[PDB]
Amino acid sequence: SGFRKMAFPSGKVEGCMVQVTCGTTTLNGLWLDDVVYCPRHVICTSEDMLNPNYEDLLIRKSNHNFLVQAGNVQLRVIGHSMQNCVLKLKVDTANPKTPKYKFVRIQPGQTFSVLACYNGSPSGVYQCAMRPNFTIKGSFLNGSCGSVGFNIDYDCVSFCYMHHMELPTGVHAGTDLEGNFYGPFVDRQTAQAAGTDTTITVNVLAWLYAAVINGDRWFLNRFTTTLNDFNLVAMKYNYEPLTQDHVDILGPLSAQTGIAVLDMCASLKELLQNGMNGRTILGSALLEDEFTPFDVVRQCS
Amino acid sequence: SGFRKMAFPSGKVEGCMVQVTCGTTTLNGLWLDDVVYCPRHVICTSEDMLNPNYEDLLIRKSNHNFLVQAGNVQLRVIGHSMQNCVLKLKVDTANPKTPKYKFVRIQPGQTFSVLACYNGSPSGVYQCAMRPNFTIKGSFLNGSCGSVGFNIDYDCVSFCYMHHMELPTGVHAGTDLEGNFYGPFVDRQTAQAAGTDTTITVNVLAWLYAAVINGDRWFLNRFTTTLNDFNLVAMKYNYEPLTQDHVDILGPLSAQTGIAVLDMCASLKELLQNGMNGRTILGSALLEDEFTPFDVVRQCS
Ligand SMILES: CN(C)C(=O)N(C)[C@H]1CCS(=O)(=O)C1
Ligand SMILES: CN(C)C(=O)N(C)[C@H]1CCS(=O)(=O)C1
Ligand SMILES: [Cl-]
Ligand code: NA
Repeated sequence: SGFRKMAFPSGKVEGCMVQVTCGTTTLNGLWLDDVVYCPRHVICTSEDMLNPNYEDLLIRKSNHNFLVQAGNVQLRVIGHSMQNCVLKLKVDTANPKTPKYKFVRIQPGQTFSVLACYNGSPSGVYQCAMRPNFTIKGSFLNGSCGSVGFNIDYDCVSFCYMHHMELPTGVHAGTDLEGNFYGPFVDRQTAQAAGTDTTITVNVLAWLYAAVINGDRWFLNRFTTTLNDFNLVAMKYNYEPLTQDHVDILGPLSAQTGIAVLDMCASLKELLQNGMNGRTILGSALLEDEFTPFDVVRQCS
Repeated sequence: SGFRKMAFPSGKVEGCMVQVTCGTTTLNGLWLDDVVYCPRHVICTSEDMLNPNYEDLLIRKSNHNFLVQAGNVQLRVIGHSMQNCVLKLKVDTANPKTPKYKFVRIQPGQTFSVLACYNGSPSGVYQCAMRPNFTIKGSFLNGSCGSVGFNIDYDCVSFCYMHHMELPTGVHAGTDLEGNFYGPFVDRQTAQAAGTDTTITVNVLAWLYAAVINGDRWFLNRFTTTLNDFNLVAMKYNYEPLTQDHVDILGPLSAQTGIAVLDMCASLKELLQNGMNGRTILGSALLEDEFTPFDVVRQCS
C-alpha cells in the first residue's frame, strides 16, 4: 500500500534528448528517427523575441546555423522546417534508440510525466496535470526549454508536451509536439497572464477514493446528492463541473470501496463548506486535484 | 521557477531490473555486472517466514532452483551466496546496460528516488526520504520486493535501498545493497512496529529557504532564537533536534537568501504555533520535510 505522485520510468525518453544551439541560445531537442524537435524561439535574439517574424527569421537561417549534440557526438543537420511553434531539424542519422512512439494532444485534467532537461542532459522527472487554464505547475529554470511531457502505454511513448516559456505567475506553458500551444499563449516577449484556474473535480474525487483504499476514511458520511445540487456547490468554489462522463470513469473505484460517486460527492461537498476540520487526507492538508482516476487505479490496483 | 518533488531519471536503473523466481515466489532483482541482488526472503515458503533459518534454507538450493529473466531472456545462475539479508546470484552473463554505480548507506533525512517494479518491469518513479524512524513512506504493492532506491549525482548511480517489506502502519522497510536493514527491522513475520516518527527539521528549514528563493516572504518575522530555545520548542511538536551540523549545512542557503539560520528557526517556531492561516508555501498547506538542503540547491537558481 501507499499513495505517491509517481512519474513513468523516463529511460525510453532519456535516449531521445539532445542539445540544440543557434547563435547564443542553447536548449533541448527531441531526437526521433532522423528529426530533432525543439521550440522555434531557438532562432530568436532578445531583440527578435519582442516581435518575431518567424517566416522571415527562418529563411535567413541554414542547416549549418543549427548545432545539434547527442552527448559528445555532433549531428549533421541536412534540412530544417517549422510546423506551427515547433522547429523540425532533419539530421543525417536516425536515432538508434527511437522507441515505439506517437504524438498526442492531451485534455485539461489529464496528467503526464515531465523529463526536465538542461543542455540536452536529463535532470529530473515529475508528474504534472494540464490545468483547466492550460498551464502546468512545473519546475523549470533557464535552458529547460524543449524538455518534454509524455505517457507510456505498454511499450508506446505518447509525447504530449514541449516546454516553451514561463508565465509571470511562475506557471509554465508549452505546445504539443505538432507545435500547437496549450492555452491562449504566444511564443513572443509580450504581456501574457494565465487565466484564473479551476479545480479538477473528477481528480479530487479519484484522490478521495485513493485515500479510502489506503484506510483514510474519516471524511465519508451517510449522505448522497445529485450532479445538479453538487455542481452548484462546485461552481461557487471554482470547481470544474462534474459530468455523467466523470461519474462513469470513477465507477471502477465506486465499486471497489462501496462509496458511490454522489455518495463521495456528498463527502466532497462537506469538505468545501466545513473544511478538513484540521485533519489530513493522504498526508495533504489541501484537496489534491493532479491525480486522475487512471492514476489511482494504476497505483492502487 | 517552480518547486516539485522531482525524482532522478530512472533509465540507468531500468536497464538493471530483472524478475527472480524461487518456488511459487516472484519478485524483482538488481542486475549489476555478473550479479543479481534480491531479498533473501525469496527462498522462504509459508512456514519458514516465522523463524526462517536462512543458512539452512539456502544450502538446500542449487543454481537451477532460481529462475532469473531479463525481459524474455532467461539468465543462467552459476553461483549463489548470502550477504546479510540480500541474496547474490551469480549469472553467466555480465549486464551490458550496467551503469557506473556504487553502494552507499544513507542516514535519516536523506532523500532518494524509488523505481517501483513488478515482475521485473519498471512501473513508476518517485522521491522518498529515510524517516528518522528508519522507514520510508512509499507506494509498494505485492510483487514490489527488490525494487531499489538510488541517487544519481554526476552520472554515477548510488544504490542506497532495496525494498523488503511493509509494516502494519503501512510504511516500508528495506536494506542497503549490503543487505543490512535500515532500523531495528528483520525479514521474519514477527511483531515489529516502527518507532514514533518525527519531522526532519533540517529539511523543513531548507524548504522554507526554497520558498524565499521562489519569492515568498510572508512567514518571516523580526525575531531570532538561540539554537537551544528552538530545540526545546520544536521537540514539543515531534521535530528532530537541530544540531550545529544542520546549521552548518544551511550556511549556503543562508548566504544566498541573506536570512541567518537562527532567524529562519524563529520563522519555523512561529509557523508551528500559528499554522498557515489559509495560505500555502510552494503549493503545500503543511511543512514539507522530504527536501534536503542539497535537493533545494539542485532544483533552485
Ligand atoms: C521563450 N519565450 C517565447 C518566452 O520566454 N516568453 C514569451 C516569456 C516572456 C514573458 S511572457 O509571459 O510573454 C513568456
Ligand atoms: C516478505 N516479508 C519477509 C514480509 O512481508 N514481512 C517480514 C512483513 C510481514 C509483516 S511484518 O511487519 O512482520 C513485515
Ligand atoms: Cl546520507
Ligand atoms: Na456518503
